[PDB]
Amino acid sequence: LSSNTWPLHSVEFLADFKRSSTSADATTYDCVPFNLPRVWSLARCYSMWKPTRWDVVYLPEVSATVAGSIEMCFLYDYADTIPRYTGKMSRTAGFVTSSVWYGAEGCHLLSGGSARNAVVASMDCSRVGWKRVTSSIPSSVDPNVVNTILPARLAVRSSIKPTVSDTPGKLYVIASMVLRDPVDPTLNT
Amino acid sequence: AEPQLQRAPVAQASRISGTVPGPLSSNTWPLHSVEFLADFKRSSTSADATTYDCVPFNLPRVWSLARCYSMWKPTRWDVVYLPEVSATVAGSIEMCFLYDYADTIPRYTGKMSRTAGFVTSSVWYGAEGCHLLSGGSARNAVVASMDCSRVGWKRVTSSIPSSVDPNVVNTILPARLAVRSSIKPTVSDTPGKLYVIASMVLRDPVDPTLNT
Amino acid sequence: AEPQLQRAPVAQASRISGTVPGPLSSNTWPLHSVEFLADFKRSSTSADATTYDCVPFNLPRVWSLARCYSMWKPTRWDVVYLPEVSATVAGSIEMCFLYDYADTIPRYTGKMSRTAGFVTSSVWYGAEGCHLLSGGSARNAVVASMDCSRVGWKRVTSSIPSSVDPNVVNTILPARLAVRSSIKPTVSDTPGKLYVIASMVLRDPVDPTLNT
Amino acid sequence: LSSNTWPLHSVEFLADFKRSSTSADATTYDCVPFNLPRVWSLARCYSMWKPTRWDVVYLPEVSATVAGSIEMCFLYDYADTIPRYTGKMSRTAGFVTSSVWYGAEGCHLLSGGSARNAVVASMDCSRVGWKRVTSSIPSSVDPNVVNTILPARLAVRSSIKPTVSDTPGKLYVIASMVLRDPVDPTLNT
Amino acid sequence: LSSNTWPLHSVEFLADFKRSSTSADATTYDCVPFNLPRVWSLARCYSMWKPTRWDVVYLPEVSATVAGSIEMCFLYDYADTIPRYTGKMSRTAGFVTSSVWYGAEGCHLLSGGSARNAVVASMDCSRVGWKRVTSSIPSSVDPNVVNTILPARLAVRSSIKPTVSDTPGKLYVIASMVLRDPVDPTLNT
Ligand SMILES: [Ca+2]
Ligand SMILES: [Ca+2]
Ligand SMILES: [Ca+2]
Ligand SMILES: [Ca+2]
Ligand SMILES: [Ca+2]
Repeated sequence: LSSNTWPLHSVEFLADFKRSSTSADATTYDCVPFNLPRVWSLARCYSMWKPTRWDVVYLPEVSATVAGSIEMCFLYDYADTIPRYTGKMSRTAGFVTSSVWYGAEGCHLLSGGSARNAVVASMDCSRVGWKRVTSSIPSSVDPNVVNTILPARLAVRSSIKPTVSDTPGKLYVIASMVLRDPVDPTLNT
Repeated sequence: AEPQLQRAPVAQASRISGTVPGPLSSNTWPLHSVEFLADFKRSSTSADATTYDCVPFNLPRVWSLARCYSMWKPTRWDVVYLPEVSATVAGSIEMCFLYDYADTIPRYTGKMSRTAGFVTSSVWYGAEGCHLLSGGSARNAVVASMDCSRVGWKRVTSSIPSSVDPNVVNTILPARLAVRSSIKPTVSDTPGKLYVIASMVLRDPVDPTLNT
Repeated sequence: AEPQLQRAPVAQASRISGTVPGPLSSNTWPLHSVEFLADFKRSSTSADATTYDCVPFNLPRVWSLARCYSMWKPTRWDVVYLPEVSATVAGSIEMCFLYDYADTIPRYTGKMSRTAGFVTSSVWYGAEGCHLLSGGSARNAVVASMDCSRVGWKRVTSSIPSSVDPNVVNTILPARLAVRSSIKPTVSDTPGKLYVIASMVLRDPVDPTLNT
Repeated sequence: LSSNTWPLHSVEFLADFKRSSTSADATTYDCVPFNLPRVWSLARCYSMWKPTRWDVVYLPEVSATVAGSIEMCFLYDYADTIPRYTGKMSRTAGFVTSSVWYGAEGCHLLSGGSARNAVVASMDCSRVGWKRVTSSIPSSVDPNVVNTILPARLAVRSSIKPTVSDTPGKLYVIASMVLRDPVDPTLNT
Repeated sequence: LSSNTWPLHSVEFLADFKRSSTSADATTYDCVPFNLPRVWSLARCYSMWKPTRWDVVYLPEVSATVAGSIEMCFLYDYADTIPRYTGKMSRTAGFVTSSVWYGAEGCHLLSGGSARNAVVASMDCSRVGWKRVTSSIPSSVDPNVVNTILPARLAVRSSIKPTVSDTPGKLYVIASMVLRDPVDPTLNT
């Protein structure tokens, strides 16, 4: 309800699903407001935030004959190593893989929501507490310090290496959060 | 019957939803176990208590399972003292828990007694604690219980950042068990054993090889 | 449940059968309406009757709907005269219908009377015709009915080819309403109003912007 | 009730029904408070107004043998063209026509109200929102700007052209409105 | 509650109450999100806004010996003339006046409630519809065009001309609104 607490449901483009022709490493995305321009514009006006939903849906835009799959999972510890292959991915939390060309049915999740044959990677938000809204990540520090601000990292991996670097789809985030103690957007770091 | 005239699709989505099935694939996994913690070492020169980090990687068997999950939350953690000395042995075992890495390790009985979870016992008392490790009956056991209520979900690590601000260590270390000898024998000895009766909940799987 | 492994087809036919759904998409559409036709203008110099083409585009509201169809067929077309003058006003209104564009417009009572659908009335008679425009009761109304039986399906047009053989005009013009004043006032005036009570059937839709 | 909202029911002479001997165009009257002197005296004391009734009744005062009729309808868009003839009138909203000499029975509408054989032109007020009380109309501007302040225009037309310009009757408005935020009558424009 | 809608309660510094040593005219403040940095940072992420509260509190910070008082009122029509004097201010909506050194007791209004001894000027928000969020105002246009985006203007005046221009206190806005259709903050005009 109220008393220094504003609930928020947003949908925003997160990033392009990029496939490397050389690296087998997954690309990680920090599940924090400053990574979503519009949501950041809102969140930066508050000192604290608490994710309630945070779901990343993959929407493809390539031929149905393209080869490969997209793999997704969430990493809840910054200290944890970024998956360099399918098993590592298949073994971790929120795992989900689907042919790179599949997914369009997920557009219904964006507008409204009837996730059926949607390719989503849901983050474990239950038991995720009030974190401090920051404008950056102290990567140069002990992973434990980072954990303080990073609820989780989305790991996205190309099941295979295309002959040329490419992007067969896009990742959109459907976030739901509550914001708490106001701050001047310009002083929020 | 008639041969079926299969229609060949340009492709066919290959999809898997959720961590691949197996022993540790559930979102969460509760685990209870008895784990040998250490020998109750009695220094003959130092009066300082010995510290033990109450974290999964310090429990060999539990760690095997725990490293497959990224988050854990202690639910029980109880350390039982088992005497292996006669009733002629003088001395006492002192145990308590330190919930802030920045806090100083007690160097004497008074300090130990003023600390949470405090407990003392004739070094030769508590053999009935053997039955605790299996069935139950902590009636006559020497146990040091860690305050687990209010302990939140901690990240599972394979190490402790020791030369770092105690505050960052606290983010991973729910508590430390402090074990002290009420007296200094003429020579270092080992009056008994310390076994941990841990109970925890693991959450959010992760490839073990990535877990650090 | 299990994620469904969708089979991707080389394509997928995109098909629509029949005029896209909406207000005027039916093969045919019947429409009844009251439409102001014109003022009963009484010339003070000419004895010639005034002509009115009984076609949809001459009925603003009806035309809005009618232009969405390519074919129409009149079912009723009745023109009611409404007096707006006192019972001291001399003169009569004469009405009849001309079913051939080539036919000469009557210039006098005798000619008018010899023409189909003929009708005359004291210019101050027929106010009860107001109730016709809504409910009914043509008992005391001055109405000129057009012979609609036997009138076939006519193409809907947005114009009349006037400087063309009357025979080609006839293909689009079911009939003309001829209105005449039995007398010449000392100066042009407007004794009443002419309202049309049309009933027609529209058929075979067409984008309005194409309809001409 | 109250809290910056004063309800008001008034009756005022609107204008003379004028018949042109040359023009067939209708005469339009802006349905706004500043067109009614007494009502204006009241309305100008408020920033906002919202019409609830606005009815214009025609009361005749000519011989029963005079020729012609009075036509009335409302125009809800300033961009809309002023009716130049009976059909245009008969086709629009609130249409009503009656012999120029008929109407006297409408005097009962003025005092009390039993509109039966009354010649009234009612404006569509339902769904008409809070408009700003103004002292004028910006005719020189886009009709859409005008719409902002003009709920509607009453269109009055003479069904015929008398041989001489004349006025066979008068139009009286029976308005009902609510006024809202006070302003100094002298600063209200 | 949902589907393009969430309430927002905020408190922000509006402006310094400046007293002109020469002018008796009232200063005017446009009550729109873009005039409140933080609130703007939030509102700009939405296409439409609707003020639910909007209250401006005067909090003094001068000696109990300063003479003169502050006068406040709201103008709901851009076309309306700005009050030149006390009588004029006193006759317009939301009018409130108070000795320039009084009002400190209204600080708990900023956090919590009890406008019990506050110097607040409340804007009539009931019946204020959805307005498009804008990054500016067309000041050179017909007032009616401006009224489209401007719910109201706060008029602040000094009942006295000090010997030298000075600022006896500050104005703080306590706004409560609902935003509606998402829009990229950078594309909002
Ligand atoms: Ca911050
Ligand atoms: Ca880890
Ligand atoms: Ca045609
Ligand atoms: Ca005004
Ligand atoms: Ca905008």
